[PDB]
Amino acid sequence: LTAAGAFSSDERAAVYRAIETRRDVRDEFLPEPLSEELIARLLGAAHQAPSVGFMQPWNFVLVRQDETREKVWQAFQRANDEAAEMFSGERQAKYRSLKLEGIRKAPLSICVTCDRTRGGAVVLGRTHNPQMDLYSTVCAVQNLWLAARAEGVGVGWVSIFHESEIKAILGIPDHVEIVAWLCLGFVDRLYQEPELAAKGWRQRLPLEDLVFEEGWGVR
Amino acid sequence: LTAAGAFSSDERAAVYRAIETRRDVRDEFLPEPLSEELIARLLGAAHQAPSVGFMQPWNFVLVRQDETREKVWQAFQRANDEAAEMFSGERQAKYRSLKLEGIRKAPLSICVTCDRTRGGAVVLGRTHNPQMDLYSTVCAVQNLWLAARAEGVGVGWVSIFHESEIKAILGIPDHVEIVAWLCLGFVDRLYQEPELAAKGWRQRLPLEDLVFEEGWGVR
Ligand SMILES: Cc1cc2c(cc1C)N(C[C@H](O)[C@H](O)[C@H](O)COP(=O)(O)O)c1[nH]c(=O)[nH]c(=O)c1N2
Ligand SMILES: Cc1cc2c(cc1C)N(C[C@H](O)[C@H](O)[C@H](O)COP(=O)(O)O)c1[nH]c(=O)[nH]c(=O)c1N2
Repeated sequence: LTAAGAFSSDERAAVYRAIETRRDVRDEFLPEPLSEELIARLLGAAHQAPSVGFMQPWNFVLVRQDETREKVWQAFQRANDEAAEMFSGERQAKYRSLKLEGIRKAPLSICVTCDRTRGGAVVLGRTHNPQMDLYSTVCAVQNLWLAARAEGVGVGWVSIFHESEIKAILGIPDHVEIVAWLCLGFVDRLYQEPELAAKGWRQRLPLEDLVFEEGWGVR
Repeated sequence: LTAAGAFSSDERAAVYRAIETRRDVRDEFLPEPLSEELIARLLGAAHQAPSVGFMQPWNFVLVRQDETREKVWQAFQRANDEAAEMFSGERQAKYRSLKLEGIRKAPLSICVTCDRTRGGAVVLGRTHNPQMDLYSTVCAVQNLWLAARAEGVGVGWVSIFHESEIKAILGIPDHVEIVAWLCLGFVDRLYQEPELAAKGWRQRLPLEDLVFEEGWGVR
């Protein structure tokens, strides 16, 4: 141990800045590839996330080739067609008009998975609450996302697709689970608020009535 | 949109410092209570996390009272011993020596929840996994975890308990689910590396072993 620790005003501002400015990026990806050194720093961030029992259940399968990004994209559509069919009248139109991935456009894609049996037979956290290993994995992702914003790299989480297909296309064991598919690529333009809000799909909720005092539903 | 690019060297360094020094703090929480202005910032960070279909499924229940922390600490006890009994040998006595919560010590606790039904009948980005909603909530948590470090606020995740027992305490309805119970409080010091690694319970896996290329198992 050592060092108390409030950051300086400048450091504090930067952290907040990464937090207040990252976005899910679908259509503004740049073709320029990321250096091996950059990717390492982004995965290095991810790897420094907390994880239940410190089992560090994650794996990152990097995807860089056209054949693969084509099969996955095909896997997206199909899934997205089904999704669309869940909305009627007006909404559907809107849904079917949104951009929900840039699988093809983005140079690098990362498939972050969770090994449901990493470590031993028992473990902390993951005792009566199995989800924790997965939750640990999502933290990994959030970290990547922020470090990415910092690096001027765009990131997009795509979740519209049958896991089995993606697992098959990547040859992932069934004892292993996909937490997230991430599209990555530099970006020079960013929405100043959630795109999904801008395109009028859903607004930002007022935090003030999402916060309770000492007991559920108590303001 | 709006023009955008990488952070400056200085800023970039700040972001990585939060990602690099935050710890699950258990036993070194300080007594002073977080000012209201501070809390709003942390909650603001979490609220600026992404969320499938921009559904924003979270709710935060602030727990500042002793009777509440007492009860929860107890729920923790029950579950933790039960957990303990899943080990044997030095490993059990080992476990039984790890401080795995600061419920009674941290001046503030936050129960981060996930409304499983918010976002209408059928939300965007979901169906090809109904847990993306929970996942989203985690991102909120991780953002809170990171901002807090910059705020010089230690945070620890406590998952060791039977959810229903915690839901009863705070009266959390059925459609909502607990994703995390976070103990917050100012710290005066941090472990330079993960504490479980310091206590020889488990080490940092070598990141190179986890990174694959194009397909599972391929290095
Ligand atoms: C777990 C999870 C999964 C997804 C998302 C998010 C999260 C948290 N998001 C991005 C989502 O739509 C986005 O967070 C909101 O629209 C607001 O984004 P930003 O505030 O700009 O990050 C998303 N976006 C998209 O275009 N296709 C997808 O399949 C998903 N899936
Ligand atoms: C989803 C999830 C859930 C838990 C944790 C983490 C995560 C990601 N951790 C914290 C964990 O023990 C910690 O990550 C490791 O000790 C090392 O990571 P740090 O870098 O120190 O945070 C944790 N710690 C603890 O004392 N009791 C608990 O119930 C849990 N549960």
